[PDB]
Amino acid sequence: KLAKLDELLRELKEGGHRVLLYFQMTRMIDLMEEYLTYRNYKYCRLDGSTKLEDRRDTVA
DNA sequence: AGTAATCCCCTTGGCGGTTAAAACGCGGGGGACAGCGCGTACGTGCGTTTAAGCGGTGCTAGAGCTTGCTACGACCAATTGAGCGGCCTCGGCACCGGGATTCTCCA
Repeated sequence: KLAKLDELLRELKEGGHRVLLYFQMTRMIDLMEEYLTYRNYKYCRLDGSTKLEDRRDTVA
């Protein structure tokens, strides 16, 4: 998945697309967040551990 | 019926500052501590006598155990209001300042 995601994210970013990724596991949000920091992608995160003001602002 | 995400809450950890409490220096005083002399008060030994300890005899109070039952507490279901959790407020206690009284110490 992460291989095919990395190809797809490259095709999308070269396309100028903007993307939402859904996870059933929040630990996969941690692992994915490492991969994103190890590449050029600016990103945001929401899950069930975030406080509500952080949800407000990250969506904004 | 199970296991994981979501979300509340409450505890731990960090950052800044501010200031009040801990640390540091130094003179001197007076209290700790070793030293001395005496004298009286406690340990010792003896002769005295006192009664604690032992072996023995006698009695009856009352500790200890069984029997019998009925009075009193355990248990349950229905009723209700006394007592708890939450919200409010105002008045008691603290906190400050300032002048008055007290206490301390060197003269």
